[PDB]
Amino acid sequence: SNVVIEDFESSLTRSVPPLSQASLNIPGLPPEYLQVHLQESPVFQVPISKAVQLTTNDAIKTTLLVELDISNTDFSYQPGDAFSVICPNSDSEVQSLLQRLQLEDKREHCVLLKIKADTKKKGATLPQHIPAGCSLQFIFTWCLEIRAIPKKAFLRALVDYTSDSAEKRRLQELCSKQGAADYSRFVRDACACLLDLLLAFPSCQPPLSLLLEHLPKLQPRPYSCASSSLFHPGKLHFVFNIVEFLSTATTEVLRKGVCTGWLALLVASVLLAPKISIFPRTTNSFHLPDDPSIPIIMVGPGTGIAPFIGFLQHREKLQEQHPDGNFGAMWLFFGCRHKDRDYLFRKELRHFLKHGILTHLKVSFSRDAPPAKYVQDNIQLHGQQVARILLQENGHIYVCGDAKNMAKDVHDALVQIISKEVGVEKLEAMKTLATLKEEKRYLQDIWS
Repeated sequence: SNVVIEDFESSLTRSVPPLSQASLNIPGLPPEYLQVHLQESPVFQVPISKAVQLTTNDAIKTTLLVELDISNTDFSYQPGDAFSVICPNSDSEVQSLLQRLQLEDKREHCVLLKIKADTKKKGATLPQHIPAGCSLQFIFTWCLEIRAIPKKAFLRALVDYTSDSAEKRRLQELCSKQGAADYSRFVRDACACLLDLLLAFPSCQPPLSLLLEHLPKLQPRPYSCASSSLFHPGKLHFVFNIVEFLSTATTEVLRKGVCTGWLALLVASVLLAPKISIFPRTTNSFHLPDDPSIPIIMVGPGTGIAPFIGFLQHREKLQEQHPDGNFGAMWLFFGCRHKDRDYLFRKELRHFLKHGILTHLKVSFSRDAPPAKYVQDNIQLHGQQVARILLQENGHIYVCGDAKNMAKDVHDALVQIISKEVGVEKLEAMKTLATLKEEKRYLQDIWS
């Protein structure tokens, strides 16, 4: 059976009218500046000691808990801290890209970089994220975000290395004024990366120097500390969903995130310890109050629960040291899709409640058939207690998780709560929350 495409079908490689017949306003070509020669020749490395799948096998998103052994380091952390993980690109992706650039057989050559004597770029400097003299393999694996969506100026540069007339034309369309919609749809929304484009435009043969002028730094990914060193001394836990998304890939439907895809591969045999390189974030503010008598409210749907597991572990240990202490209330608003699939830490939370560490637990299930569906609905149902904690009892509220929408939804809920509870106008309520934030009693750790 043949792949047969009808005349009306547009795609990354094919426009339809009007764009296909349009006069193009094409951006100016970026001035090349890099000269490449291929020469033949406070970071902590910590083992992964444990990994646990927290979700059922049929959960739409797979959530993992990973334990790192920090015992042979001088690394320290407090609950709510974040740290950065240094991750590589997929070996298969790096191989495919080097193969496509006809560079696979030079993968062990050292990349020596200079500025071209004859460049028309002012202020041209060597990219700081490409270590001078490292192997091509090393640079593609560890230094370059090969997943990055090519900008219009990168597409513009690739026009000049594309020999097929229709393919060159399509790339002109994709970087032009007139091709804005097609770029947004077929490149940006589609999450297309360089390899995807080069496979889609087989006649595009760009030089390595051009890639190194456009591919950005491969950034480390931060994770939140999901444990207390009081509770698991010498260990550090973190929790993450494996990211999976639809892309331009022709032979694969879902692509995994760079860091979470790698972590999942690393821990397969632990689920000869695998090791990863991490480093602390110098500033961290998402912390328990110094005064343990102060009541707190934690709002952490899905994996946003992560730092709060660390807060609760910390308080368990603090309480063990000092029974009879004046310890403030601890409220958790947790949300997930299905009680029977992704109710993270269900047993541990039960433990915290049983022992009087967690004062109140309010869990919402957004996809179970019927009741509060999201954390914001449950917060509203307990508005009186929430208002009193924040406004009469000097309390703090913490909101963590991947959605910025979640953060806005929680915010708007609190606005409604303060208006109704104190009986002030929506505007005074909004300014109260802003003053709460200014005083560091309303804290956010938002992940996207």
